[PDB]
Amino acid sequence: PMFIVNTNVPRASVPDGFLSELTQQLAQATGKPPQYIAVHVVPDQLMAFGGSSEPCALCSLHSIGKIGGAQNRSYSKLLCGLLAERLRISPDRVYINYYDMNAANVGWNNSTFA
Amino acid sequence: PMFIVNTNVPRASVPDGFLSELTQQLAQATGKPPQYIAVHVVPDQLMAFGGSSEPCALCSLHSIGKIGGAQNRSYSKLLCGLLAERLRISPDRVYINYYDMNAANVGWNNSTFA
Amino acid sequence: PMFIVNTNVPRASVPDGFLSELTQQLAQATGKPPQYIAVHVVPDQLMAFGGSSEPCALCSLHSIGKIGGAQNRSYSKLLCGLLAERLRISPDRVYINYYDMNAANVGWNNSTFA
Ligand SMILES: Cn1ccc2ccc(-c3cn(-c4ccc(O)c(F)c4)nn3)nc2c1=O
Ligand SMILES: Cn1ccc2ccc(-c3cn(-c4ccc(O)c(F)c4)nn3)nc2c1=O
Repeated sequence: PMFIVNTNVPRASVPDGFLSELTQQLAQATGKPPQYIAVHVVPDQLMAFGGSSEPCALCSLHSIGKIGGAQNRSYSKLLCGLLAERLRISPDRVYINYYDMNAANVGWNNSTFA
Repeated sequence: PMFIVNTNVPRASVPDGFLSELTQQLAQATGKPPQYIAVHVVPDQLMAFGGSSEPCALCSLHSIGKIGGAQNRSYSKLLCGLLAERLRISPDRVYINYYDMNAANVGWNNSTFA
Repeated sequence: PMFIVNTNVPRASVPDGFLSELTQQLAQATGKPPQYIAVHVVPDQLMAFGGSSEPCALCSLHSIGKIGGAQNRSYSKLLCGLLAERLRISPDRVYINYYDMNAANVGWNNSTFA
């Protein structure tokens, strides 16, 4: 899986260990080994949510499977929770796009997973 | 909705009011309250368009509904106009990926919209 | 088409002719005209792959057609090889998401490609 967060929160407010915690929590949440989890945190972004420049985040989670109605609610509770607690971002200022990728459409190690 | 602009135009050339202008214009274009519009502008990018490093933009608009053949042609005109006037980017150097997102694949406020 | 690379490799390790090389190689690989190929490289990113902060990349290729099982494996070999030779990133630490976009969902110069 691959989780990306873009945020206007400054780099110095991202706690040490944040990418490790995300790796670990997403491994548990998706059922995928942590070896397969990629994480990407982009701070200091020029962005707005509802025309306000208060802290916000735009995120995506791509996974081959493990995407759906109930699961995405669960990911959103987990991920909004972490962004609120570690980055101090209110949950109603977070968007997360979920993508169920077909294995044939995911390249890795000179090939694809199909 | 979620609107993102990646561009090689330097940060100093992005006007301070561009995010708010995009928010308002997108709110009218989509018929959605401004509070739910998120906008993200990423300047100083290392990019090329047609092999040229003249100013260009790679963009995306995510939305639950309000996406489709005719609406997207309308959006391209609105967004090329804004990018051309505010960022001085030629409209034939602008790409916009449109995404019609399922409500169950959009997380917000600890849940999804489904 | 549109090709993006996000990587933790430093800005200084990106060869000067890298954008041009990606443009030329993707034209050959997809058969699309080079005038319509956009490339985007984002270095110095805070990211982890498999819990590790060794060099990695998260990439995407959007195209109207020319996306499929066999082609994606060919693209992966081409692009992973380019990232290994030019950015010294191991292919086993690269993900590439492929997107077959509908022509009506790709905006360009005040319209779409539909
Ligand atoms: C009339 N009305 C009222 C409230 C509302 C509240 C929210 C939305 C809404 C939010 N998205 C959205 C945001 C980010 C994304 O990344 C994404 F894919 C989709 N699309 N629609 N729409 C409405 C709406 O249309
Ligand atoms: C023969 N011929 C002629 C003109 C042309 C003109 C344009 C394209 C074209 C553009 N995309 C594209 C760009 C950005 C995206 O973000 C995306 F999703 C898709 N894919 N194909 N193709 C052709 C083409 O194939």
